[PDB]
Amino acid sequence: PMKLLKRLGKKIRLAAAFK
Repeated sequence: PMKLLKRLGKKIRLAAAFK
């Protein structure tokens, strides 16, 4: 589901921006 992919992507991109 797209709405869940937002929640998934948020953690992924946050970790991406982290470093």
